[PDB]
Amino acid sequence: SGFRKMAFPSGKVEGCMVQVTCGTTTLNGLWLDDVVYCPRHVICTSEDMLNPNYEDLLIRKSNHNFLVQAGNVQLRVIGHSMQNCVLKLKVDTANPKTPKYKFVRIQPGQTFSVLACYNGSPSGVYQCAMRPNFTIKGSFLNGSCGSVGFNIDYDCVSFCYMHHMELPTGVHAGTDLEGNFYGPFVDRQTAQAAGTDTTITVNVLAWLYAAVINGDRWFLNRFTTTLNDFNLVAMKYNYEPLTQDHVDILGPLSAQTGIAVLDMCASLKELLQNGMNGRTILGSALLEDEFTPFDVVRQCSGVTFQ
Amino acid sequence: SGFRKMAFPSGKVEGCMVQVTCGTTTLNGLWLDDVVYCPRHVICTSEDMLNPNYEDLLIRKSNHNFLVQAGNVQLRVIGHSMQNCVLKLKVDTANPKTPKYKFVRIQPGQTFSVLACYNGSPSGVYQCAMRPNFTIKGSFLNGSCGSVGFNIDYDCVSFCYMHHMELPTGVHAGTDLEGNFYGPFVDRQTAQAAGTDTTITVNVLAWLYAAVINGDRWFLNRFTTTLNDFNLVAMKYNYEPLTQDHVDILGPLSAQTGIAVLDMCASLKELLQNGMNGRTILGSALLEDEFTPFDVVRQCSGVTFQ
Ligand SMILES: *[C@](O)(C(=O)NC1CC1)[C@H](CCC)NC(=O)[C@@H]1[C@H]2CCC[C@H]2CN1C(=O)[C@@H](NC(=O)[C@@H](NC(=O)c1cnccn1)C1CCCCC1)C(C)(C)C
Ligand SMILES: *[C@](O)(C(=O)NC1CC1)[C@H](CCC)NC(=O)[C@@H]1[C@H]2CCC[C@H]2CN1C(=O)[C@@H](NC(=O)[C@@H](NC(=O)c1cnccn1)C1CCCCC1)C(C)(C)C
Repeated sequence: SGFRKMAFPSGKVEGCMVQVTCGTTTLNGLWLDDVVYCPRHVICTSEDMLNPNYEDLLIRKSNHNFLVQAGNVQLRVIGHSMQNCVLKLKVDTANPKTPKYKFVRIQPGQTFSVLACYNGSPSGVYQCAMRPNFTIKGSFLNGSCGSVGFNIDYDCVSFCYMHHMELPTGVHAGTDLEGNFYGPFVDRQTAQAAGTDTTITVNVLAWLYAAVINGDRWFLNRFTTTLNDFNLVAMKYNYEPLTQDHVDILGPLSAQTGIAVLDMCASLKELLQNGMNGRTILGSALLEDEFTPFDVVRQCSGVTFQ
Repeated sequence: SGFRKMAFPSGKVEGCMVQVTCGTTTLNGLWLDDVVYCPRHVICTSEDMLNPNYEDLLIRKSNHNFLVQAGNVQLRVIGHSMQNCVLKLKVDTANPKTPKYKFVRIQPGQTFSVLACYNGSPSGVYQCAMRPNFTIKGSFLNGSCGSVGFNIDYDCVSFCYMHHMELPTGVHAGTDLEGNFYGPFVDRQTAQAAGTDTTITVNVLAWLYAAVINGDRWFLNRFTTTLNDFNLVAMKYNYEPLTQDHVDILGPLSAQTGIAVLDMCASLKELLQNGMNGRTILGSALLEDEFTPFDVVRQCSGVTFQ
């Protein structure tokens, strides 16, 4: 028993991190097969950042403007192309440590592990959620660009995030691995607002089920509610509205605990309107929204990976 | 910027996990050089657990009673000895993936990463603290015994914890890698109480410094206090007393922020006596005590590892 913010084991990813330098800018790249992926603003000087023309800037670069290092091994760049906001550097050595991988674009509310890196070396791993406004509340310093987020399905690594920038609010934005930003952001140094952030309701419910599985049950009540009536109270408190798809995805946790999804919603309704009144749930005095239903199943049933 | 519960990258440890079976009991082992380490109660049947005589039980076991698997490779046990509460199985193949490692015994309040495993395969990684009463608030299911906790210093892995058991309160107990339990516990199925748990004061202060570094500063005040006066208020709230050694260890964070340790104590004093009053610190409505001063420096300065 117990419940922790658990990351995926990071071994398969650690062997793919490289250091990429262009000019005076050093950041991290992702090295899979004979391609190194990295944020395209590696080619920019500080003065280009206000209004970059990346096509023109890339045309002025030659293959030997890029230094790519895998620890001690110096990779040689054979080609370079741009896909949306990511740069693809073709290299002369394929990565022997290339895992079975795919590139996926996640949806708001889903979670992933971040391997934070500096100079191509790993600093740490942590779990986060893609917020509804397409930012992430990460932990990143100067030099972390090109660090990646990922999930693991048995022996497959799904890459879903590459880090590009920090907003003045302290939150973080980046792209998928085809180079498309999550959210409305562009890689220029201009003021760009993120939407209103909302609380991920299906995840709060998942975490309440985790609490029941762990014996923390004081908040359960006799009442019941309809999906529409719940959503009316939720939207007042800046919670995402719950859909029938969400109810279905919570099915497995409902089955294991014997508590109907709409009964759990009736408990959440009371928590929102009355507060927690000095009690805690799973050691927290706030409602937690960064575990998916699948996270809870995985951690409460001990799924493993190759 | 940002602040997360960050674990160490787990790659170097993943390649050391094996599956150990004896009788109908399968759990995890740690495979370093030609030795596999595992909890000695692998040799017990359910009926032995009430009052085991481990010396006599081990004498009745032969080398071929132990099945050790590294994925597909079947290791052959050449010898077996007991060191306190850990079993050492000598094997015929040395581990090529053996990192540079040492065995250390940590002190209460220090933190480490846990690689939770089932059947020799990794499930997840998370950060925790050794509590003052020598338990840990982990996340472990049946089958997790033999999972290990560790820190990383550049290229060295320091192993500090092997998981053995769960207490009825939902918290966890285990040994160092020389087989000695943390805390007063013995590996028998009898009622055994853990001491009173207290809050790790030096870690709360470290986390308040992390909050200042991240711009969360509302709780700072003009007041000041002496170490003795602080400790009088702390002990009333079940906080560990703060020592001069703790003040020294906070030195680096004091230097970087320009806030004297005793001034931060004066802020903590007010938080304890007046509460937080609906505000949060680093997104928490509780005072967090599972980051050491070194954790904060590492995460706020981006230390990396080989
Ligand atoms: C990353 O490339 C890295 O690790 N580089 C290694 C050190 C050399 C680096 C991470 C720094 C924390 N990322 C960046 O440098 C990005 C690139 C991509 C987009 C433009 C530049 C700058 N940058 C940032 O992350 C900056 N953030 C901003 O500039 C915000 N700007 C404003 O909020 C703003 C801008 N102008 C006027 C008023 N306000 C972002 C920019 C993009 C849209 C959201 C807001 C810094 C300041 C470096 C964090
Ligand atoms: C671990 O060996 C494993 O993963 N084995 C693979 C599945 C086959 C296993 C982890 C189970 C969650 N650990 C144990 O089985 C240990 C061993 C070591 C000590 C004795 C047995 C049982 N055990 C436990 O973790 C149990 N916990 C207890 O028995 C507590 N007992 C009581 O609180 C108690 C006992 N008698 C009367 C009244 N109360 C512990 C025992 C040790 C001291 C602290 C309290 C279970 C029930 C399996 C969690």
